[PDB]
Amino acid sequence: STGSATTTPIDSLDDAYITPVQIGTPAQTLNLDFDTGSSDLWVFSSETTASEVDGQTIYTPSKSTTAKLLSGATWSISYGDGSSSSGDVYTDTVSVGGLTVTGQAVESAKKVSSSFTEDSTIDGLLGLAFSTLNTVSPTQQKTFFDNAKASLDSPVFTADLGYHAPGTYNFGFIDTTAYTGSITYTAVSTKQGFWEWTSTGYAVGSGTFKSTSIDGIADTGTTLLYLPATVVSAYWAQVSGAKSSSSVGGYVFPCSATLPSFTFGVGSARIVIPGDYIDFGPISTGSSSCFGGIQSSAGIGINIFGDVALKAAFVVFNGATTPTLGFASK
Repeated sequence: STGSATTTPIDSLDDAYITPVQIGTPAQTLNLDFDTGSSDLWVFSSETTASEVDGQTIYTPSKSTTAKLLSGATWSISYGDGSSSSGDVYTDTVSVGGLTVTGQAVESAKKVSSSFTEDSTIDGLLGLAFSTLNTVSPTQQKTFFDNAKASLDSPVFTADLGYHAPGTYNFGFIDTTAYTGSITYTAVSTKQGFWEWTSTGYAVGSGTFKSTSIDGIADTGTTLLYLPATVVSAYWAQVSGAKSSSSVGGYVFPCSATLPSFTFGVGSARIVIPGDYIDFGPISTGSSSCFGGIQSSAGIGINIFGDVALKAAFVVFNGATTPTLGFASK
């Protein structure tokens, strides 16, 4: 089998991407944030504290003839941005772009933190990291991809995120029309539960390529590109007036600037992020200070190839017995 679904930016900045997902019988369609940096499929629901729902579409298990309470199971997750959610668990039928999994753990939120409430466009998350990170207790549950894998034509999914435009998540096949050149594959460590790999270096604008190993994660659920402070300083030093602002929380730059590109290495191959992809707009409405799309990972503990980087590439998440990642230009 295969599946194919369009993923759409939630706003004019590509702050995140939502993909429609069918849950239950009859189908309830919710718009979920596909997150290769986590491993829980959780949704706003009829059980979510009413004051914490503000415009999201909710899953109502009582209206699904295929929903079953997973007795005794609870979940609770905290994300790198400080947000969190928790609740109980049902199993139900879940379909993405025509690909159906029966018995998928659907984690129903009883509580969500303020940032989820305040974002009316995201109805939940669909985790696509390794199932070892799933938070369901006392019986850990498998991701949608893990449950579907055996049925897929090939044990892969691909992320093709757009810049200020829709893109595509495919399951089970690699669309050879969706990229240019060849796909370069690179090793993955699953030891932290992530799609963790090692970039071979970087360049800023038309500058020379610096060969240096940068370990990080391919994370569709993180907006920006988070890299070591040395790399980030080298980038922003090429933008007149750019500076790191502790009050704003990262590098800002004059909105009048033209940003240089940023290249990252995948083995001997190179992915070029155009400068425009690094512009996240005014820090506050009407400001002439703009927020940068490349930020330091120094306070995180891991480098993160978020949407800023991934949207410049066609990315293969290869879930073969030994997982690997593939990147192609497009």
